[PDB]
Amino acid sequence: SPWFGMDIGGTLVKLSYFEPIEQEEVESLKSIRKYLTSNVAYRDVHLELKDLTLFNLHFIRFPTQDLPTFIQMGGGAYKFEKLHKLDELDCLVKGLLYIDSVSFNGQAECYYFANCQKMPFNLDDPYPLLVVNIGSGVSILAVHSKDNYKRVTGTSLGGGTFLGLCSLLTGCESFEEALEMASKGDSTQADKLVRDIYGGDYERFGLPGWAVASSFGNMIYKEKRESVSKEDLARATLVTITNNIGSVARMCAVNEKINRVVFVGNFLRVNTLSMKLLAYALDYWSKGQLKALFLEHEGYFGAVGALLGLPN
Amino acid sequence: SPWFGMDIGGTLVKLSYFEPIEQEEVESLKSIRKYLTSNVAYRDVHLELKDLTLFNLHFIRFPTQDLPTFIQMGGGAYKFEKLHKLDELDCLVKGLLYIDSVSFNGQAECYYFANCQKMPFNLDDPYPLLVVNIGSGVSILAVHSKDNYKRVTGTSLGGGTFLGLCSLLTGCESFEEALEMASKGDSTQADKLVRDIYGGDYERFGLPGWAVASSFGNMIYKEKRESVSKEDLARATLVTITNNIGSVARMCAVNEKINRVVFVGNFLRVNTLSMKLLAYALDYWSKGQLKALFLEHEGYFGAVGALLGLPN
Repeated sequence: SPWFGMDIGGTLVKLSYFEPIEQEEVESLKSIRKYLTSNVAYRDVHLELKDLTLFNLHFIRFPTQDLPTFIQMGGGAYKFEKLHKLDELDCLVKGLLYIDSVSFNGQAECYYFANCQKMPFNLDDPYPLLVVNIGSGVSILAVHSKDNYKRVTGTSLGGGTFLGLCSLLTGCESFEEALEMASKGDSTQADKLVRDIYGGDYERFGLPGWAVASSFGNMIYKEKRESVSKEDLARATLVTITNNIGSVARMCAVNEKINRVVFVGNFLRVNTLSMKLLAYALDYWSKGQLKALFLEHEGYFGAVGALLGLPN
Repeated sequence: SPWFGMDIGGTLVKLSYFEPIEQEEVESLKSIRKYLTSNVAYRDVHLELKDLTLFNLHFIRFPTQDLPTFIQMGGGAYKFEKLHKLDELDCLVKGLLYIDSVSFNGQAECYYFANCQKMPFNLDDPYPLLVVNIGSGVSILAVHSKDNYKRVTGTSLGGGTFLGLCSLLTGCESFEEALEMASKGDSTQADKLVRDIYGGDYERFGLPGWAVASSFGNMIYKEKRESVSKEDLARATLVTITNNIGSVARMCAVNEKINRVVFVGNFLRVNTLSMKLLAYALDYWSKGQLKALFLEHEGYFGAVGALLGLPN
């Protein structure tokens, strides 16, 4: 009766719970969940939604290893049996539409960066819609209605491609390590810009000097290979990923004739930096004809999408 | 009067010469060019073209440093002044059309891989045409006629991106080192395949298990990080590049409604392996609706494109 749905990845579980407005039972349940969370201590409450009717919504994440403890209290779930599975993407969609239709407590679930500061975007009649899911790789979904959507393409250069490389480039233990490393790096030391070839704008084919002519182009020169810092390659690594994703997304929006491109995925959660670089990139490839949109509950959509398949 | 046009890059010069059918002067010129080439000794003659009227064509390459010696006998030319420049791409186009219109001594200048072995392709009415130029980066040209064409997009992941990385991944001194390294590597040790997530085909969104889910996806696991050989990453590096290029090219062919996609660039010269991986990739993204085409004089087109701007 306490309604909920879990997003089970290979390292983490994302979960949404509906707190109805018995009382003692939920409380004691809440008390020992407080135990475990304060164990972990050695923004999830920011995204709580109140006074919403559903025929509160709380949002939490915790290691998959912590999950079996709750019994006494996607890709990951098949190996945790050690329930009925549901397609992450189907749950991503159903979940996404719901929250965006219900708003964020009278504020907007969808937003973008104006240029840069963040600003909202009414997305209440969202069809059609281009959803770019960035996990280890990227899958692009063209959504036409609540009951129709399909994966029209993808790229193998996603999150697993960035951390995968930076770990090889930097010895970085974790993702946020690479992020904050990237956050301090400068890509131009690694990549070759347009002006690195022509001295300036390639005006003939409408190319500015500041565009990236070659990812890691300057790393063919041992001179500059010794001269590049860990953080730059961390930075250099992420730039390429984002720029390529923006390019594919833009080409997709053109072919599928969709003007709204929202980015999601477990990859977008820890830092807004990932988000901004996509925003700059989609801006460049669509030449401003496309804005990038993002969601505040990015990461729990699968979780809630699982919540609404509940059988009664 | 001995007509010729040079392609001057930052490391090499590509040059085409028209041997008309005086005789002593060309001979002695030829003799001391034989000197220098036999100095270097410490397929260019295969591409010679004979009995062609032009209102023989010989094809040669040599280090830019060797060039000034000939006086007594693109990007690179501006720094060699130490003539009138001409846009490499304009010369690429003019050069390409010419040779493909004139055939290859009664054999085909254009070919593709049948599936894999190589087989020819009549390309005598080539408009429209998608030319994918892979240098340090990739520029895609949509050609509509001999006098009309424009760069419709590009990607920053080209040759400079591959050697750039492998050098950082492998300590490889040169390109052919990385190539033959790649030639011995296996990418699956680095990248995460579809089946690495679902155990098999993702049949729901029509995804086979053997597709690459994440470039270097398996390199987030230190286990597999120690377990990957230099050659695989060399291999792993090239796969991603080719697959991304095929994807962009395919999306471009769709939007520009061109069915013929030919690949060129200094990057395609040393090995057919680069070529085959593009052929497999364009095959996958267009689902066989597109074949990849290649040229036998790939690399001298700029050179000859410069030959036909000669003023008289």
